Amino acid sequence: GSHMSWVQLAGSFKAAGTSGLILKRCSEPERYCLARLMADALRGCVPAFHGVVERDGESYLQLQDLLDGFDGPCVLDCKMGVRTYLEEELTKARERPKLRKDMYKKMLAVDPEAPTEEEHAQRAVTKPRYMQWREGISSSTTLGFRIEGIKKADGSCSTDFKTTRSREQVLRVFEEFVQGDEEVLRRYLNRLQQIRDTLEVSEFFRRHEVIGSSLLFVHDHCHRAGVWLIDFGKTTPLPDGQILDHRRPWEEGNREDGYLLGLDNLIGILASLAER
Ligand SMILES: Nc1ncnc2c1ncn2[C@@H]1O[C@H](COP(=O)(O)OP(=O)(O)OP(=O)(O)O)[C@@H](O)[C@H]1O
Ligand SMILES: O=P(O)(O)O[C@@H]1[C@H](O)[C@@H](O)[C@@H](OP(=O)(O)O)[C@H](OP(=O)(O)O)[C@H]1O
Ligand SMILES: [Mn+2]
Repeated sequence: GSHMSWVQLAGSFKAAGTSGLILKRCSEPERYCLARLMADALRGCVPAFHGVVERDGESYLQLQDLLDGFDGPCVLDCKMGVRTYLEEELTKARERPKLRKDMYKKMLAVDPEAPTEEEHAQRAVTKPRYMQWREGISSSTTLGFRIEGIKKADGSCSTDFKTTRSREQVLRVFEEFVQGDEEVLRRYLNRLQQIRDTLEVSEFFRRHEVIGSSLLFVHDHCHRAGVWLIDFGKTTPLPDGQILDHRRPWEEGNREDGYLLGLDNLIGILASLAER
């Protein structure tokens, strides 16, 4: 039905006036991206963007609610890329680090030996360091994506995936998510194949570094299934008509995100699951 229904039953999102719409807090990178995307090959692969509206003296993107077509939708959010932070974050952590004490606590929680003697003494870490560690204990570094969360229309949710890393561990999460619905799985794979084809010819995609974006998988008990790209908050245009291949390894300076390495691996896992 609607994402705000799930928010209620379960805060960067707000109920929209119009049926089948949702409001997301406006950010300049994301607004720029969605405007370009409505004119791009990737138009059909992203939520419809209708413009910006003011609500309580605040800027919101008016988006298609992707859950609107579904009867009690199941949702899985997959963070795409081998890298999950911008290169400019490495620069700022070198010249002027913002010691994040929150990121220290989670890291200790998951691995006590993970922080350095100095990080322990600071009780704090830089964002890039926290983000790189998260990439290595999840599937991000090796497969180029990670499962972030599953939501169900009752209000039910799990984000308990920070150590889901192996190909088989990831397959077992998708196995449990689709619950033996062969039609949903087939529809997911058909949609991902058609998304890969669109990305490989997209003018937007070859000209932009896509960091921190997700693939949202949505299905219901009527076997309806959809996948969309979301979250263009960290998607930045390359300078002077430079382009990325989105498969080759990331080395500081080359701005590569491994986005299609992730999608290739994600398609392979779903095709493997379909043959079980
Ligand atoms: N257009 C949409 N329609 C329906 N649900 C959506 C839509 N966009 C986002 N969502 C829901 O909101 C969640 C968060 O989306 P998104 O990543 O864009 O926001 P964010 O505030 O940047 O979050 P994060 O910091 O986790 O990346 C999605 O995983 C999904 O459950
Ligand atoms: O999921 P987590 O392990 O909790 O980490 C969070 C997650 O990677 C994203 O939500 C990041 O936002 P993004 O950099 O805009 O994508 C958060 O970044 P901050 O807003 O905290 O700086 C980070 O905290
Ligand atoms: Mn985000």
